[PDB]
Amino acid sequence: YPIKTIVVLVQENRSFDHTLGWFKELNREIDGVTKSDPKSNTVSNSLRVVFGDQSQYVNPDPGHSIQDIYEQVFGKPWDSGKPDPNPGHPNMSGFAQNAERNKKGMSSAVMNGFKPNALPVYKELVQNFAICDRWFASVPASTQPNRLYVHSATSHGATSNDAALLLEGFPQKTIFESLDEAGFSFGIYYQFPPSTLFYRNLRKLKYLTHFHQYGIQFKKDCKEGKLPNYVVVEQRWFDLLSTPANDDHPSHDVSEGQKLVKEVYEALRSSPQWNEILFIITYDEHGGFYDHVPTPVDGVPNPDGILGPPPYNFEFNRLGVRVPTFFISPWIEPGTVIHGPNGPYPRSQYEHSSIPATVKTIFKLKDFLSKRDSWAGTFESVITRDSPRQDCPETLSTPIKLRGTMAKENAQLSEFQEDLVIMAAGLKGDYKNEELIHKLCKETCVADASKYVTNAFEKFLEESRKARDRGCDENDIVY
Amino acid sequence: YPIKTIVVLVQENRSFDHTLGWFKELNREIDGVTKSDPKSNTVSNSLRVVFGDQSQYVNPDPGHSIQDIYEQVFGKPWDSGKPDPNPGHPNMSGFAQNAERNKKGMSSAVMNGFKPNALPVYKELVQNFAICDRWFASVPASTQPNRLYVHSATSHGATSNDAALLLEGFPQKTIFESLDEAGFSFGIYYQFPPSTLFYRNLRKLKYLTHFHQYGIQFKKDCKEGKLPNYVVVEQRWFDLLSTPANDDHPSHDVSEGQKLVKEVYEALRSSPQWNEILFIITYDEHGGFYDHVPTPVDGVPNPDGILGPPPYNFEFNRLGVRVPTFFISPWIEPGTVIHGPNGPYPRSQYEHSSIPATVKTIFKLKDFLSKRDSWAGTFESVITRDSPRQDCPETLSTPIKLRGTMAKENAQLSEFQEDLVIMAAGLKGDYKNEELIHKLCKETCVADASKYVTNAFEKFLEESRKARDRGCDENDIVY
Ligand SMILES: [Ca+2]
Ligand SMILES: [Ca+2]
Repeated sequence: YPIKTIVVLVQENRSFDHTLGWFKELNREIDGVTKSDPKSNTVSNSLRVVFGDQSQYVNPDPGHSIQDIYEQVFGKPWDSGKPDPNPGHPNMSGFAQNAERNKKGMSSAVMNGFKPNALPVYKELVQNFAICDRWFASVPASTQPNRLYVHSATSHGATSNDAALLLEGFPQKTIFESLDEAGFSFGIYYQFPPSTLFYRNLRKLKYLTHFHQYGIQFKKDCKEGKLPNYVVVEQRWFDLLSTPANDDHPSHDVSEGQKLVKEVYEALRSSPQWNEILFIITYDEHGGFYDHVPTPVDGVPNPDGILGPPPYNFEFNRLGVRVPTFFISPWIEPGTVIHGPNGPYPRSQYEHSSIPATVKTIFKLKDFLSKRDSWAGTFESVITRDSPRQDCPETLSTPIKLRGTMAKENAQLSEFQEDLVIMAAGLKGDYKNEELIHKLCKETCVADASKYVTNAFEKFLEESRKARDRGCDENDIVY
Repeated sequence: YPIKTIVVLVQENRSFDHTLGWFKELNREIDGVTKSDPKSNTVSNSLRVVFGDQSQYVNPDPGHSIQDIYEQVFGKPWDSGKPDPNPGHPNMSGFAQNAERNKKGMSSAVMNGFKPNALPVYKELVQNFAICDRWFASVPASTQPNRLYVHSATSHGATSNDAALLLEGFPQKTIFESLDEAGFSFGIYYQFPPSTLFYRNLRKLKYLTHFHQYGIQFKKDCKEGKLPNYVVVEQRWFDLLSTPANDDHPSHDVSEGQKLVKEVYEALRSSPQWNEILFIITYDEHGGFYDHVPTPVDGVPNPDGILGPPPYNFEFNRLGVRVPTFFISPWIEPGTVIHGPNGPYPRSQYEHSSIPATVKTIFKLKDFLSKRDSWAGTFESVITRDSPRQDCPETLSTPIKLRGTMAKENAQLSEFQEDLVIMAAGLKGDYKNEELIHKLCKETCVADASKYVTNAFEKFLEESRKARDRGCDENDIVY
């Protein structure tokens, strides 16, 4: 098997239709959207909102909590006094209604997708490599549970961005540990204190050495062919005037995400390891933007038997919304579209747990991590060529600035930013300082919060390095 | 949509570079040629033949059979004992070598293009309307397969000018039938017994009424604004001293083709239907003249699953050579250059099948004819204006006649002329007559053969008229 290096990049809050649905103009096999027979949702006197291609580079932030996504997929709001966790008929009819409930007029942005030319990096990559148009988010919930699934095939009961749980760190076994036990290498290249540190086990001294600053190490390791077997690229989630976020989370400029993907792809393409690389791009969840494919509700297993917190008490028996997923490798036929899986079970689906599962399949790891990656589809069959393609694009099209626009910066911390701030302050003991934590979470600007997070993270790394130099046990966490 | 009338003219045997490559002087956006960084081919001690701009109005006849074009595109001769049908990436390095193989010294004419001033009509048109510099002939083969593709999106396995197959008529469904089934009108205006009667279905009594003599009917229907929805103009392929061929087929005077295009354009421009007209000019294939753009060999589908005849057993998995293609309409911006398509598939290309595919797209016909037009790019997006131009040229530059030159006329029948003679003789039963068909094909002058063809075709039309007057069924063919 030719794949010895697997790269993973997880962007933020975009549905498959919203991002790639108008790419059906460029490949009829893509389960996207059309203008002649368009998709639509109804807002309730009653209005029909048709799915169009007028998405802008800066968008409002639709609802993407478990309750919002419940309304989006089932077409009726959640009612904690009349809890209906398994209504049965996911018709994807509530996106516009939930959008209007969250913010008047937002159903326009929720029911819009991008023109392919507005995402030229994605245009070239889709036309030259592979995508999956049946890849669902692991959880019909927010950011962090899905991100936990990406590298652990579970969220350990989490259905929200509970900052206390993330500060404590999630204790489940990760794919990094499976790889390390099987004798394989891994590395996390971060542009900012990364979300993978929400895994408790990655905070051990033996695994902190696998973290490397992006910019110092990434392009270097690409150039000299020293990339590990499993490389994770983590980006910037704080949106500052001095440094824009590049994670595609709404209100952030998606052109910055295009630039990030361009840079990563071009670094991997010129690497001596290009002929042994499989590069996977996905989105943690759909961000509340519309998609027409009903979320699977049948035969979806709970990964570990842990239920979600009240009032929802989520059983993890239904998947999230379709997200854009890209497979990039010289061993892939250009223009390939992967649909649903063939096994390992009749109700198997492609989802975030497909990444550990497939990793387990490619490196012949002993065990699955949970019931989810044991049940999820594996996409190793996307590697079909007898020899690697030699005329893959070396440089991708440049994202171009719009004329006469103005840069943006959020006033209040987003949930991701607040999660990182609360983790930083729990490491520093400022969390037990009640008024300091309230000031940090509610009364500091985003630039100050980013500085606080970077300072706390650098301090934690300093302490871990000193502990490792003292001869402390490999397996200990510094705090 | 403003286009209600589509007019089509197909000239003979010119490559894009040979005809319009020096037009890059007039529009830098054209993927043509230059003198500072010129194209070249090698002839084997080795010689370098540089592409120049010294084409004359009368040229030798380069090789344009499937084997000749194989050598031209792949840079090595075909070998029926060592058949290598898919050798890989075409480098377009064999034009001069194949030219010298066919006739000593012919690489000069093959490696030459026209000065723009030598084609004034085209010049004006190119600067006042649109061209496509990524429009490939449907087949890397001779005349008739490509012409079959023009109006049917397939050649039904044909890769040669097999006169028996053309006499029998090709039975595939045509764009004419698609239009007639949807209630749309069509008309074929012929200056000579036309090549569209190589389609068997057009020989039915119900469709023979759609054929009109050009001199009688074309300018009349243009003036009275009674042009049907789909208009095909067919010209003269016999080159007589008393009546020159105007199809631009080599050894014929290209100035006559310029005159023909001028006449057709002026008849359409002064028509009341000018504001609803889209006029397409193309060439059936490249004639063996040089071009630098590699022929697409990836993702090209066989239209109907039929293989070419031995020894080549062509799979129809690679396209022919770039040809000049003009889009003319008051709704088109002047000086426009169309490149490759955007869909419907990642490896889609512009080719002759783009004409039916676009027709189906403009008139909203139910079905494509084959996999080719289902896959070919469509160019309805060339119609961009909000209102039709009013200052389009009313008359085009006159083509000048060089002083001191003499007229030309071939001795032996060309393959096109022999095809028409054999069709005429098969209709009359003269093909049964061995000695008489040998006499007609090898022993009669071109004027006598032209008269024979016209007589046979007029008597065929006479018998069809008599049959229709008997009350014969609409769908029958007279023989
Ligand atoms: Ca998210
Ligand atoms: Ca020809």
